[PDB]
Amino acid sequence: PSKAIEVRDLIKIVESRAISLIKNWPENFVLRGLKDAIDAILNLSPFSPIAEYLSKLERVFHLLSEWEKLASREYSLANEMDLIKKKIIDWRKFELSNWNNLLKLEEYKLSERVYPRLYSILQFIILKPFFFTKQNLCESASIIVQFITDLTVGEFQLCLKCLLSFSQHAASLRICHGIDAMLLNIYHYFEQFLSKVSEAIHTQKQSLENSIKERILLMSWKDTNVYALKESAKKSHAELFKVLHRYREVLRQPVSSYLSQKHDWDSLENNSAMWVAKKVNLSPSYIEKTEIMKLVPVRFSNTPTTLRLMWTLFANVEKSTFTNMVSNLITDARELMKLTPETINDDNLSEIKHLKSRKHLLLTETFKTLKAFGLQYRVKAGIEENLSNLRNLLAVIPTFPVLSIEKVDRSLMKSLDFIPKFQTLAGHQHNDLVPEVQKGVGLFNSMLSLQLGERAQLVEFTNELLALKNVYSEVYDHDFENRAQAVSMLCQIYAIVIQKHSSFQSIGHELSRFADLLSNKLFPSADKVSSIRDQQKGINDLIEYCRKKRTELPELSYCFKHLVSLQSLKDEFLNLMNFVLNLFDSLLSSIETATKNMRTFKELAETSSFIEMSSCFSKVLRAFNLKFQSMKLSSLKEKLRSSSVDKMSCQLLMLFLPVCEQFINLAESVLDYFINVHNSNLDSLSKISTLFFMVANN
Repeated sequence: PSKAIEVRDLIKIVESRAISLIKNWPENFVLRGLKDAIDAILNLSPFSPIAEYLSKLERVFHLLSEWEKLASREYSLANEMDLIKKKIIDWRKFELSNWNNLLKLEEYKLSERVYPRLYSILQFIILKPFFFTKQNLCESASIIVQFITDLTVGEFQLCLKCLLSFSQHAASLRICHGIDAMLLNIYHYFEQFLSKVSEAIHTQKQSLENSIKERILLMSWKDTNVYALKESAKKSHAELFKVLHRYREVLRQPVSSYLSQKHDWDSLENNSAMWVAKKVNLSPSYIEKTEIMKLVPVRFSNTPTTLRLMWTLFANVEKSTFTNMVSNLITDARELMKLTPETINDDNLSEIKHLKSRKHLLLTETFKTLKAFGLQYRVKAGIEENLSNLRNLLAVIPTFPVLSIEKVDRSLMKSLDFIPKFQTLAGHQHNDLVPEVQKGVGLFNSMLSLQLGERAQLVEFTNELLALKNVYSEVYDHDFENRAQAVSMLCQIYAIVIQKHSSFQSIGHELSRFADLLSNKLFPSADKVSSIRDQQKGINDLIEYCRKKRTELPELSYCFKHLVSLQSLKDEFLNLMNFVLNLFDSLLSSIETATKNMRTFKELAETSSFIEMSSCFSKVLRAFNLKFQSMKLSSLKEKLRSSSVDKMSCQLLMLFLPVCEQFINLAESVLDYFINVHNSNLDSLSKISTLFFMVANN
């Protein structure tokens, strides 16, 4: 790449030798021609066009072949023509090496033309928000219009990634409220099944790889024909142009053409225990062995039985069933599809009669029991919002802040991908034995409405659990390390200036070793307090050593640097115990709400037709952790401005964080059980809906 300057330098040296040889010899043929050829070389500073300097070197090679083989048998050396021939042979080798992979050029040209359109589109869409809910549905329709409008595979993955990237880049922008959740649902449903388009692009790239291996294996070792390698060159250029048209046709299979799918069949961490009671080693030393931190009875008084009870709260929370019924229904639907798998006349004698009887009975019973037992009929005002208004419906998927939740998100993405076609499959139940397919679109909209209500309830429960997690995880020089980090940047700059010498940098490098402590001056975010005091002692010792550095070395700009661096070197106890009892009461309210509603959705789940189990599940999603967090933030604002009585303060504060952690651990056991049941129910509902749509088709 940059060796073209060296090639021009060798051309200049050889042309200097030849001009010295021909400067006094009169032939009127070699001198001015070779001088003009080298000046055409010397003016040439083109790089990216590899054939530009190669064509300049080719004209110079023609003039030098003239100047060498024509005259000046005593003066011209003619070996430089062979050296330039070897150079052009290496240039052809580099051209063939560039011909080993060349799709990236027009691929980057296409991606450059693509992402600027998406850039201007999101620029309009966000300068709307830069310089509401109806506007959100309007932007949802506009986003669907753009997703249909920018139909370009390859840049389609770049487009879903750009949706995620714009949502991330605008996620810190406070000019919107729920657009992050909207773009989350948008990129999620956008990433429903795009791996099919990815494999299609992979197959197109593999076919183009075979065609290019053909077009480049046809580029063979010429290794001759200096005046006539242009035949093989033009052959490769024509093969490149034809394969460029061929790859344009191969990529011309659209993503709107690839916007289809199919549905034939589908398939679908109960309790986690983890005690952090020993995770402190001082509060565990207290568990291994103070009046101030143990002064009065707060009526809990028994930690070991409570840890066994938290283990039992992890254990007995195993008590999905709708997912079990939907899985049984999917197995029976596969059996009914295999029930008419026999021949034409032989099956329709007796057995396909019973098979079609079971099929039409499953269709009519699906309609009647969908009207009866949950996802009820005789309601279609929400199918206008959900089955219809699908842009505004995908906007209306209220996403949570974000494993099993991610599995449920992918399941909802592919399920909404199917439900858009299934709502579009309204009007085909006459073969299923007419308007019952539109009724099934409405019942799927109702079941998805129940699912989205449970999803917003999961968002609420996840917000309560994240507040509890921040409370349990809320456990001197905080933000005093800002000047430390600035000095660390200055220390890295000083190490770079030590590298910028042109004999003494090793002391700077040792000072860069001192900058390791400056690296330690960004590090930690008991004996860590001693580590912080040691970092401050090293800071003082280095401020001395910076004076020692710029004193011993001249280091004048560094002396001004160290000058600016050394410049920039710069009662409520029993009330809290009653507040601890009241925060235990508010946490007991949280736990009693979650646990009672979970027992109602667990043991008495049978007294439901997809409703009362779901009602107790949303009631457990209405766990009163925000009241727990209310009393906890009350005691937190209490202890925050409060004075430090070390006979009560630090280890018991760490333990109150860890008692909240153990409560959150049993909560996360029950929550992972519920999230597993919810993800399983959503996925088995999607699989049963795929089987029901297959029964509706046949």
